Amino acid sequence: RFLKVKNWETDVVLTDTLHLKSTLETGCTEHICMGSIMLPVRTKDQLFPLAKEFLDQYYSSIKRFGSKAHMDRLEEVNKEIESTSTYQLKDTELIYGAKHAWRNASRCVGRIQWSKLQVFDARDCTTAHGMFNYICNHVKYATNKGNLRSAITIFPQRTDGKHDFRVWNSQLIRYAGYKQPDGSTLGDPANVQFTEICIQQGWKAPRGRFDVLPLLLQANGNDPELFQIPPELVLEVPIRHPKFDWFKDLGLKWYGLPAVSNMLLEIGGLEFSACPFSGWYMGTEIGVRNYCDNSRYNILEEVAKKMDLDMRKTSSLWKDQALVEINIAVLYSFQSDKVTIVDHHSATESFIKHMENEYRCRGGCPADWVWIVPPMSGSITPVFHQEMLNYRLTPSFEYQPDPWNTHVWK
Amino acid sequence: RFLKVKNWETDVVLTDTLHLKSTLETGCTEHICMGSIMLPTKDQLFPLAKEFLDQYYSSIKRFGSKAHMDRLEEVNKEIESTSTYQLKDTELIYGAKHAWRNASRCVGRIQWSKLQVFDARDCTTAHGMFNYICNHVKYATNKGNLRSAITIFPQRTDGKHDFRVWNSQLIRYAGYKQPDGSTLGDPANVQFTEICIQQGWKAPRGRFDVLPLLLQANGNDPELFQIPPELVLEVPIRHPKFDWFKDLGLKWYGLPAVSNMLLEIGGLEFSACPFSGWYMGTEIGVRNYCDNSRYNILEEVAKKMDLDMRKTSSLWKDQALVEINIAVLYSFQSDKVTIVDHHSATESFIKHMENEYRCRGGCPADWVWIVPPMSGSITPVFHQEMLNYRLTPSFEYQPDPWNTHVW
Ligand code: HEM
Ligand code: HEM
Ligand SMILES: Cc1cc(N)nc(C[C@H]2CNC[C@H]2NCCNCCc2cccc(F)c2)c1
Ligand SMILES: Cc1cc(N)nc(C[C@H]2CNC[C@H]2NCCNCCc2cccc(F)c2)c1
Ligand SMILES: C[C@H](O)[C@H](O)[C@H]1CNc2nc(N)[nH]c(=O)c2N1
Ligand SMILES: C[C@H](O)[C@H](O)[C@H]1CNc2nc(N)[nH]c(=O)c2N1
Ligand SMILES: [Zn+2]
Repeated sequence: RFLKVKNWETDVVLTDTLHLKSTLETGCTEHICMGSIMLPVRTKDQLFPLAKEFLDQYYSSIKRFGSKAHMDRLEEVNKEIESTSTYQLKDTELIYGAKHAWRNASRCVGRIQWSKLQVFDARDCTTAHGMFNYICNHVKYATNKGNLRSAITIFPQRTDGKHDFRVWNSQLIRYAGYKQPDGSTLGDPANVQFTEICIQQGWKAPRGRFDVLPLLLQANGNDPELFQIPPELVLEVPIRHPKFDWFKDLGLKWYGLPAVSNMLLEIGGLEFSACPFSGWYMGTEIGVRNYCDNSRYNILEEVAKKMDLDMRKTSSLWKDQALVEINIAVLYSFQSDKVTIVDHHSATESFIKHMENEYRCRGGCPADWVWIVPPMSGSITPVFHQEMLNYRLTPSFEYQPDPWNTHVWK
Repeated sequence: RFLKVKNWETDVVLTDTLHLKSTLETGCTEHICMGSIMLPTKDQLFPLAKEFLDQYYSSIKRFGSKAHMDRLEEVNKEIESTSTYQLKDTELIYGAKHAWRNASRCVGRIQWSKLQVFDARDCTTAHGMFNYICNHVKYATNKGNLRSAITIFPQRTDGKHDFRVWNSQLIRYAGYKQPDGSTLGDPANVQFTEICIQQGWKAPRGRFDVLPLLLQANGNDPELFQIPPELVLEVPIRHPKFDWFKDLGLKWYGLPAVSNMLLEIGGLEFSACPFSGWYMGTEIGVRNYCDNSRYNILEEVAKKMDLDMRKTSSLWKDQALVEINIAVLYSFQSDKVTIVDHHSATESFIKHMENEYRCRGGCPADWVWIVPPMSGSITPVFHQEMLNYRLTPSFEYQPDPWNTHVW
């Protein structure tokens, strides 16, 4: 069954056959669409089918489907599962798996880049100190002094779910949030709870507006351990504006490297609960969301005040005006310091080219419109006008509950 | 089976129960979300009629009363012999308001209960339709203090005798392809403009020509009519800060009046049912003015602001976009023509959702449509989870009648 998607700005119509490979469920029904909902131990039984599907895909991509090496590997994986209850991926299969999880990520606008991903195999890691070393090396490699490179570090897979490797941070680099007795927050309000956990575990908090959080790292189901990323490894960009000299005096900065560390990577039925990955920012992530969300740094008031915009009525669009200038400054700052960044026009335009290419050569590109359309200037980016089909392919990155909720303390 | 909806900015969680009353299908499956797709008999009528009548009588808090039953019999008597039935004035007004209440793509529904309904079911001709329409346009315009209205023509019978307004809105601007290869006026209306030419319209060939009405009664051939110019309130577009902005020659009409949809009440089909409210500013400044396939003015506007257009990363498009939208709001405000900005409209919609969850158990809403096309995340609806489902009574799209109608 073929499904059509239309771009309403160009009249380009595309045909999706890839959705027929989708197994996992969307949350939607014939009777209800959950498209705007944020979040809508395996048996040996279910594991070999999942292994088989994955390996069939892998061997098909390398043009060896049904070859002797394909049949033998299926055989070897079967036996390993029966004998040991799990299995180990080859290096080739891990790299392939990790790239495909990225390629399959519906909510990622940056996927044109999917095949250029540096994979760090951390499956020989045994301790939190070992994790910290792996992570520092990833941070250094990915940073590359501002010429950002995409990377993922993959720690050992789940076994019985009692011995998980977890990075407790949501991102490798994030700023502390501090809830004051007067109810105000200092620093990043999104990180209050995790900051509290870090302090509880013995972190001495500087209590500033931009304190880089420590890593809290869980190896082998053990209680997690604190580590401070070497600050010389943390590339930051102070934010200034090309025409507005007063912008610098707001005291804003951001870190160059976006590195998600709380997701779970599924490949051939196996579960890698610690698999931090990083790319580079789209400007709006910092300038719209991090700075301007009401529940985040919330700087709109202060910026419009300094711009002397009319703030007595929403209809002056003082908010929209400030929002643009803040985003201009973010991009100008990164560019000036030669730290890789992409504006939302360029990033969305390249996504459309990617998407079309994926249709022509793969039969589809699952894409989540709610997430792909940037959070400012939506309809002047070409994605707004693009019909998209959202469905779930494996390999995949999934959310997982925060470990402080599930972890059994020793 | 009962569903939670969360607002990620306020941590407010609402529980949706209304969705269990939904009948019609979304286009989604357990395998595939189609949330971003624009368009995804006697035995038949009576369930639909009963279902509707049941909700109507429950709403006037007289459910299971004899008057409720009495109505249920009489409808059933009528379907059995005429193969259709007629709505009472009360049922019609209620159905219309509820089709608005149920429109999951409308941010403006806080207003749903203040809708003036004009019953035009006694209309028989296109001239009749024209008169009803001019009266709607004038009542709704109200010299700039816009009021919500709907005019309802007779219902489908055998579907060979449909009433249709061929225009997509009562008021739109014409579109002309030129020898140049460029487009003059509204590119969205090129085809429809040609259809007007084809039937005798004399076109001024300007950027801003108000289209004529093309009205079909009783499934007869449609006829041309010019809305009296003095009934079409238009706003010239100027900037509170940029004196040069007037030289772009921009204007828009005050009355958004959707005229191509189909109103479904109790299984009955009202193929002509033009309705109108007032604009949210972004509809004009962002979509009408800035869509590449529309008036597409960003290039000119940026040139006049003397912004650096050498690279996307100066955000020159975004800068100009704010300005254009500031100009639309200022112009409507200075002329006292009702308009709402996207901050105010989305704030009011959040308050409306909260009301609907509280007093009705839910509110169907299409995030893709509800979130404005600029500054998405600085409006509160961006952070609001919404459940999308199809309730009846309902407004639906229907195929353009020229593809359908036989001459
Ligand atoms: C190369 C530059 C990249 C850019 C510009 C980019 C861009 C983005 C953006 C803007 C989002 C939405 C995030 C948000 O609004 O919270 C996103 C989500 C996502 N990206 Fe990418 N990305 C890049 C690289 C990568 C890499 C290397 C991976 C993994 C290998 C990845 C996987 C994902 C996933 C799984 C999501 C969804 C996250 C969630 O649901 O919270 N991206 N990306
Ligand atoms: C009173 C002020 C109103 C406001 C501010 C408003 C706002 C809007 C907006 C912004 C949209 C998105 C349209 C687009 O982006 O093309 C929309 C769609 C819609 N509105 Fe409302 N509206 C109002 C009155 C009404 C009334 C009176 C009705 C019906 C009686 C109505 C029914 C609808 C329907 C059915 C849609 C979906 C149209 C489509 O799918 O193309 N609106 N509205
Ligand atoms: C690898 C990469 C590159 C890039 N440019 N951008 C990214 C997303 C990161 C960075 N900027 C935002 C952050 N987003 C990742 C985490 N998102 C929270 C999702 C969430 C929240 C609550 C409930 C849910 F069900 C889901 C990753
Ligand atoms: C009543 C009212 C008030 C208001 N503010 N705004 C409105 C929507 C109107 C006006 N501004 C745009 C227009 N929207 C109605 C037409 N929308 C096109 C939808 C469409 C297109 C193509 C294929 C599809 F399947 C669907 C109505
Ligand atoms: C409720 C809504 O689904 C939620 O706020 C989503 C909307 N779109 C998004 N898109 C991106 N890229 N990132 C986000 O955090 C969100 N939030
Ligand atoms: C492809 C996508 O569904 C399409 O561009 C939609 C997106 N959201 C929209 N939202 C509104 N309010 N109006 C529109 O016309 C659209 N277009
Ligand atoms: Zn859906």
